[PDB]
Amino acid sequence: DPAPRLAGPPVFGGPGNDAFDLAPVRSTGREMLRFDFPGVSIGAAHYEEGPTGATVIHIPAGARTAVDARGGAVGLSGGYDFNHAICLAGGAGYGLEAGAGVSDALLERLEYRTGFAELQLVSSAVIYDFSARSTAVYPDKALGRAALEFAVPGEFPQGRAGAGMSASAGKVDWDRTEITGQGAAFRRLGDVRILAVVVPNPVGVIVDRAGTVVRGNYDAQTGVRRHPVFDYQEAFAEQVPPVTEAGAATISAIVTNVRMSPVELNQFAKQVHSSMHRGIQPFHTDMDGDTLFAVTTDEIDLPRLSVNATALGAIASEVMWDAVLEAGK
Amino acid sequence: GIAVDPAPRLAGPPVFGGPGNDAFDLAPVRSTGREMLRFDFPGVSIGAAHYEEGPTGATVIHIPAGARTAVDARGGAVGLSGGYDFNHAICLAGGAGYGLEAGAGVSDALLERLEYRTGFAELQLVSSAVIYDFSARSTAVYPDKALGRAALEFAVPGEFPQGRAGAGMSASAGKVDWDRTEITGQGAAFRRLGDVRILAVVVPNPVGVIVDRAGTVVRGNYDAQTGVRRHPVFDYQEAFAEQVPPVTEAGAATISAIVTNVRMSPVELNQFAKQVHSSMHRGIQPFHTDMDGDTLFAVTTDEIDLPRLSVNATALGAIASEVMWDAVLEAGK
Ligand code: NA
Ligand code: NA
Ligand code: NA
Repeated sequence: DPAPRLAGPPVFGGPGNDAFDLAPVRSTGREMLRFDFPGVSIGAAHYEEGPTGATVIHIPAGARTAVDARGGAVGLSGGYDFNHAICLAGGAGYGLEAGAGVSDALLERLEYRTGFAELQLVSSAVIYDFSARSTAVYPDKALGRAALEFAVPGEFPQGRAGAGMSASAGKVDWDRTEITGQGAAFRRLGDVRILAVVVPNPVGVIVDRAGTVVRGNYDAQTGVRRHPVFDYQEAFAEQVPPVTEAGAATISAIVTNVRMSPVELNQFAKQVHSSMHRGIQPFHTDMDGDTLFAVTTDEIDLPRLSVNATALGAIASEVMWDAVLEAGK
Repeated sequence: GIAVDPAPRLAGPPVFGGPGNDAFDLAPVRSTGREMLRFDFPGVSIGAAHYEEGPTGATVIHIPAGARTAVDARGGAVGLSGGYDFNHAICLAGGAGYGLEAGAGVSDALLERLEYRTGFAELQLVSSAVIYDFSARSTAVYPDKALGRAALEFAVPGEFPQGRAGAGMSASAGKVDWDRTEITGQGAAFRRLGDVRILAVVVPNPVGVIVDRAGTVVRGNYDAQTGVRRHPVFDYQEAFAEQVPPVTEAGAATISAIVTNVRMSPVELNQFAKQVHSSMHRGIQPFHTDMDGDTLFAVTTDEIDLPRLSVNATALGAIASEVMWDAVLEAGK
């Protein structure tokens, strides 16, 4: 095990946002991760009517960011090299609207100042979560605003919370797809802080450090999860078309306090994002919209090629794997 | 054959401390601009809406079939949402990053039109790009969901409102010194050659100036003390010669689309996009600077085949480059 969480087949023709007086709910998930990271707040809100949600990482001072987008199905807004917030949401491309709610709320907080240096920058990424439920409800401006309003320092709701409400893994065949969640992990090493946040909605499965498939591609007929490569290789061996459902992505953030140059931060982002092919397999496929944000608060100076980015990247890769395993738990 | 008005239209300094959207009962206005371009391209509609209280607006290109797209983004200040390789609409808007919300209004309206079908193949894909237009007016009003929805609702086949209309309402050029910045507009141009159709749409909000085919600066960097415009390079070279810091204001971009009916592979379409986008350094100078958020969408409706390197993309790119220069001059007229 763990116990199966099959998504089950969606019921088509379900209601959308116009059918409801949508009430934002503060997401608490299955448990709260507590950590110490001054200047970073996290909020998560959902609509039970979906169920679908949004998770917002708010860094009020603004933070330098690198964006690494992979796959054929990325859903991204802004992708800025400097952000006051990162907004992760369900609802496919429709859920990018949640980031507009964050942006608008930040503008209002700044008393509608619009000097170029005062622009409030929100980058948003989405997962397609419509197959995992029987409604067309999407995260909207009101839900992004709610997630920001619910944001507090040093807390993250694990599991079915915010953007993770209806995330799912293992999409060779929808009959074997399982609900994941969102996950976070945190490490402090001296003054160095690393926070990983992930919403895995992959076509692939979640894999632990022993190589065990722990979430996704669960066959009710056998009681066992299978690495998708075994399904693909048997399709090719039998000379029949392989199958896989569209509507997949993993959207993620690494937040650190270590000062990194733009080149270091971008190389760091690419290394950490590639590392996730250990815990999610396959990963970075044409079916996926994989988007990682690497964010630094530029607080700590560590003592032409960067050993510091490489070493920090290796550690952050482990924090991110732990976050993926929390999402699949 | 575009007769650009020599008369200055300096933006002037803003009055700031201006209020935001909810301070107003905002009614979308259908933008008519100074003149309507009429063109024959079935399957392509354009809508333009503005708020007088900005003034600011959005321009939406609606292609209900969906169309293969290449995005070419240059500079350090791009404001882009979606950037999809297949789009049902392109939304160009003011309001800097806040104006990307207009595209959410278009997306939501299209989802409602599809009766909330959400199959992956049924997703309604809208790519949005923005200009910073807050220095050209006082209010913090931005294109919002309602304005994007209005622009989509106002979309008319085969028409485009030239000038101060939609996203072009508060576009401006020539930002070495804001005292010399002039209002531009939005512009479009269209050519048919045999069965080939090319539509260019542009919203030039550049740090640079608009330049005609004779090399004359026709919009931006107008010095009211001398009654003439000149190329920004004169300002930059004088700064370096005097050993003082150069100056240039932030908040600049040119956002554009080239729509054609010629079938092109993804590789051809991306190469075509890069060629046409680079070509715009002829009509906008400087261009593709770190101060700019330049974003071009190259869209094909994949209707006609022309009879490893693409002569067709190169030839079509050369002609589209001229259509785009005409569109830039319509914006500056
Ligand atoms: Na200001
Ligand atoms: Na459907
Ligand atoms: Na077509």
